[PDB]
Amino acid sequence: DFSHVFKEFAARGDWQRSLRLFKYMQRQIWCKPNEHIYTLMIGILGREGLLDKAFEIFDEMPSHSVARTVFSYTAIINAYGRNGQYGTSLQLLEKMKQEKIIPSILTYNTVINSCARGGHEWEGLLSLFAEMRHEGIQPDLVTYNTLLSACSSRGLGDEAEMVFRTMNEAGILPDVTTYSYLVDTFGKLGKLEKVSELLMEMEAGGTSPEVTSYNVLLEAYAHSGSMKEAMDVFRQMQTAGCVANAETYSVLLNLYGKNGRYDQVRDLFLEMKMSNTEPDADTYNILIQVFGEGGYFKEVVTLFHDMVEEKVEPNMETYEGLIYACGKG
Repeated sequence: DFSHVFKEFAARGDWQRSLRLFKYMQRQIWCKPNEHIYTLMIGILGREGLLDKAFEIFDEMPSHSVARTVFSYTAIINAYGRNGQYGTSLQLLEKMKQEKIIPSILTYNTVINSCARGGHEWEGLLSLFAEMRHEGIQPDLVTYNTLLSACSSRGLGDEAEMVFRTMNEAGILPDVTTYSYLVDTFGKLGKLEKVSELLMEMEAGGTSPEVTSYNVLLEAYAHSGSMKEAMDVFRQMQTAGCVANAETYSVLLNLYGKNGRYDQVRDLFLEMKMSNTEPDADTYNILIQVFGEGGYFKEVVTLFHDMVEEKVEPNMETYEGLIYACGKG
């Protein structure tokens, strides 16, 4: 009953009430707190930023005859890494290793994430991974995603290529997370052929490519300036069958608009209208502005008349573009 109350207080943010209840139960013989209650209190203190209170509660465990486990060390390492203290997490891991405490896969993943977030070199992450592998670590799906994101955070071109190839060459690849991380890594160094490769691996892996992943691929293709690759990514998103909003349609309009023909953009709008894509007022403002600069002052007026019935609240940009088209025509 005490653990459930502590979990409810942590989910509700009642750190003060939880600390008061813990301090009251510490003096009660019939309600002595166990290691689980201490870990819950430490987590509730760390979630609110009470590092000093959490450290005091962890230190008072030996005076209260409370057993210490790898869970407390992992929670401390995670709390240290959440503030960018990679050195503190490394020191805590070294102290746990010196204390004959066998680290787990979760602790190693948390240490790697803290080192990646704190700005540590890729050599340190590689050494930590080698030490974990030499200690018989257990790989996991979230652990694989974090290991793939590590080399991406490294920022090196070779590191990005290794992050992209770790899922492919090893034969074990996640559905969306690892593919998205590898695509984001390849985008920085430059994905000459990995842009379509990540989308193909995500699609033919056994699960349809997510709308978010296909939209990210289309945005990466548009950022590079490849109109053909963006059209291919849009066609792949449409063929995949995943529920996609008009974000890719707006991206295509911004790109077709760059071309200025805006015939592809017009098609994107018609495709959004037919496939019941989520209409966006920002996309309307963007498309209208591009169309207005091109001409179509009457088409802009018709679009405004249609949006009047569409019950879409306008904005500064939409009204400004409409009145600019009206003044120019």
